[PDB]
Amino acid sequence: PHDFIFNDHQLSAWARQTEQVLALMTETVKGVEKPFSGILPHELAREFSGVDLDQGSNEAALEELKKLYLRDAVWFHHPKYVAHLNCPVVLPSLLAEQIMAAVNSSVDTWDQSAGGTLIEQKVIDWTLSRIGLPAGADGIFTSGGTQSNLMAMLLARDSWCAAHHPGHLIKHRGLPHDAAKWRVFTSKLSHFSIQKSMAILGLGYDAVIPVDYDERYRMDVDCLKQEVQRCLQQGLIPVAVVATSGTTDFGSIDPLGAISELCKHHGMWMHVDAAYGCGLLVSESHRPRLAGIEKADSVTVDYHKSFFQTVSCGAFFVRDKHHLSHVTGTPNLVNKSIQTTRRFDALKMWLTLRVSGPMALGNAFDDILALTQIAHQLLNAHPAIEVLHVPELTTQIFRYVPDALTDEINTNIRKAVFRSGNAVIAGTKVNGRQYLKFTLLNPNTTAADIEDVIALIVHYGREQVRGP
Amino acid sequence: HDFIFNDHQLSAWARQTEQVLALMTETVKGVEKPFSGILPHELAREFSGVDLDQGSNEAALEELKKLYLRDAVWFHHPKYVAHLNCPVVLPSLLAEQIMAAVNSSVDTWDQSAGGTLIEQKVIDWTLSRIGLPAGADGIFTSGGTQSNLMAMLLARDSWCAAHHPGHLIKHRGLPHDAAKWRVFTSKLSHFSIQKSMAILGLGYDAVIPVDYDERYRMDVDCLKQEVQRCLQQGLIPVAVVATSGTTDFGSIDPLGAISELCKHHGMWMHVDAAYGCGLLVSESHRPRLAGIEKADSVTVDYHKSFFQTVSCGAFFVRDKHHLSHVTTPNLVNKSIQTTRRFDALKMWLTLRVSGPMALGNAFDDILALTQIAHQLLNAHPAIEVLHVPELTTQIFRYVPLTDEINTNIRKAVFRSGNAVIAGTKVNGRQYLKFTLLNPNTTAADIEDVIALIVHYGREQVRGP
Ligand SMILES: *Cc1c(COP(=O)(O)O)cnc(C)c1O
Repeated sequence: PHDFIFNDHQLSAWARQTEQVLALMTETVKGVEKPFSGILPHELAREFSGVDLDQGSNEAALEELKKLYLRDAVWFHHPKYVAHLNCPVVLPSLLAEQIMAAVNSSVDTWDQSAGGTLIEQKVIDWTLSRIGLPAGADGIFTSGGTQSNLMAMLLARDSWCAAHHPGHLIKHRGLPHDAAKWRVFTSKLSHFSIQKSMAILGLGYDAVIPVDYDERYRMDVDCLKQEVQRCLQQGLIPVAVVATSGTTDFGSIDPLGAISELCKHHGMWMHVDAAYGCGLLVSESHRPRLAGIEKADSVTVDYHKSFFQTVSCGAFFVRDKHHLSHVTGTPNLVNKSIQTTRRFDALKMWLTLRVSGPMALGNAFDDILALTQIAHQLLNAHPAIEVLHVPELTTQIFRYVPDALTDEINTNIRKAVFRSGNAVIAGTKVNGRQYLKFTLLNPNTTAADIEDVIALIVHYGREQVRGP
Repeated sequence: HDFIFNDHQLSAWARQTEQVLALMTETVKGVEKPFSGILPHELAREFSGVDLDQGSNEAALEELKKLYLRDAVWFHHPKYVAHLNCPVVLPSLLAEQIMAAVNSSVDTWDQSAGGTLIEQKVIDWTLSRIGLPAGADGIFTSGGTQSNLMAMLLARDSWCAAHHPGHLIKHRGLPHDAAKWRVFTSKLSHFSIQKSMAILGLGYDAVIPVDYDERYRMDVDCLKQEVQRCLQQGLIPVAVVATSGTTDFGSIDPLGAISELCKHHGMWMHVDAAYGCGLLVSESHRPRLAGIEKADSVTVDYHKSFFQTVSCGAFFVRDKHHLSHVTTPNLVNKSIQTTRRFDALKMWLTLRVSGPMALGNAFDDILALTQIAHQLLNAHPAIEVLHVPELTTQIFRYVPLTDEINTNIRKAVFRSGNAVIAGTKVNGRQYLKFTLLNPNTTAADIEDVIALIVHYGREQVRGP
């Protein structure tokens, strides 16, 4: 009778298994004293080596899971996880995943989702209301930021080809003769998905012209102007600009308004990469810091970085829904997607808004913005810490200065902090120099928590200088 | 900040988890048919009564009853017999509950730790089942579509690196001769192939459809003749996509003989096994996938034939160095995604908890049940059947304009909600479709769905 299948017969076996994991996760989460254990990949691989997947009930697998996974997990909920763009998650997100695991709707078509199809559209339309895109706009949920950025360069590429080579559609015929000339402009601090996407699209990293940044690490529009004009004097064709409203390392917001004027003047597609920055769409006071986003031709948004939603939760938005035609009364969302089978990720944003306010999200995001201002204060205050910027969002790039030696010393500080497990820090190269990075996404993290991690950073730094 | 999942909110997590278990038990118990029949414009009339700017679980879940659960398509229900939406196994739900709490992103060791290694464990195992050689590797993806984009990306980029020494498309974009490159697939191949080639900048034109057999397997003598015709136009054969389980017919292209042709031309062989991967765990049916081991890449969907929740898919290559085009155990060096969830836990827990043998037992039953559904379809004088089931699907139509009658049967059935059936188009004619992914569908269910099909059809002709 195939006892393993979710159905009416198995509802009691489902709820008891769910009861066991709550007991196991409750004990696990209560005994988390620190964000990581320090274990090294080779140390952990030792315990994987004699496991043989061609071979115990839930209780036995979960006992083994305890050791292989939970023991050394990176705990993003812990206040001292201040590394990459991994947010703590909110309860209505887990509420949604639990339901989603039972129904397993596929939201590519109405006939595999029903109300899931309409719910996604609601979340999308609500998002578009916050961005301020005009009437005929639309969007779609994707795997995340990377696939949204692919869809953005795909549409820029294909829409340009349709307006400049009369009914020569890339979809059918591939790339026209003059594609090798097309150029996309992005900040040197843009996410690498842009370049990866142009590889995939058959134009290569060479189609991307990196544009210098400001002294506040924002893309310099004077330098963009210069790049577009140098490009026009080589016979090359400017096609698009990627503006990043929250760079991954600096949290810096490119000047949206200025970029959008340059774009229109040269007929270019404006894509706003908001994967991190989209958190400001829910801030009572900070929302104005994204002004100029309403002008974009497309927008990428990650709810799984800045809206405390589990992975995957992210979406891609267009100003004009007709451009989505390059990717394709029954509502079938597959017509706007580059995936086929797709999970009901929108339930997460749907149940979050329904249960928790939208203002509950903004309150959190605001608290993390104010906390980062405090960390910038504490970092700058320190004579041994060199800070590069005042936080435009939730991230702070800094280093310990007691060149190729200062690089060694900071890369060893991060490795030590990691091995100690007592906090998780991230790293970045800025102009070929190793910096350390703090990204703040937990609004329960306090002043005292940041103080602790700073002391750890300077302990291990002084340890590199002084040796113990 | 009360709503953040952490140590202080664990009791609230547990209380809400119990709420959903109560709500879902009630709901699934009262599911008496696979769908309600509601139209989109109908359910929409309720949805606009919701303002997303305007506050607890209990109220949210009460609302969710009418807007989502009420009219959901229930794939567990034995009279769901439409597309490839499998019931789901309990260890898959086990994995999801944990995944939600921990939320690792398995693109990097520093955002998942053991998540990274567990994934590499499930990839190695699937690899052993496929039988690719030593330096093979793979990666979880969002699904078959992305997996097939990966296939065609690698066939494209590897071809160029090998023929245009030190011209990597990664950097320079498409080389001079690329508008000549051609990929060959069956006419019953999945549309993700053409879509990938559009993305890749080569276009639907770069795909050459190949005629199929009397059993809807691609015909290697027609493949030969397409390659040879392509050569004679001076275009460049680069890849073949074999489908070890076509979406519509469940037919398996002849892997053995396609591989011999590819190797003779130095083409890339992709096996799209999104559906036909289920055979990897079957005691006795595995040999029908023989030849897969000769592939340069493979697509597998755990969310189609392994009873895993969406998303659960993977991409496999014979030679790992080809994953260099897409570029501490960091799995992102082999992906075209960045942030990516721990879908591999579903497969890990399923294998740990249930037998790999308990997956094959279920798939074997569904394959048996499809042979009976074909007998019952063939027996009916009003039903025309096209094929003996190579897998789990059966394409057929009601033959008492005939295209119009069958298209209206599928719709009438969906509107009754007593069953859910699919449909498809072969040689410009409209056919209906059964696909059987539920071990608990009985003969009597299949007999019930045919009578519904015949009743609505007779209503088209007669009018009553
Ligand atoms: C469904 C399917 C695909 C696409 O996979 P998704 O998981 O839906 O993206 C590819 N190939 C075949 C044979 C399929 O049946």
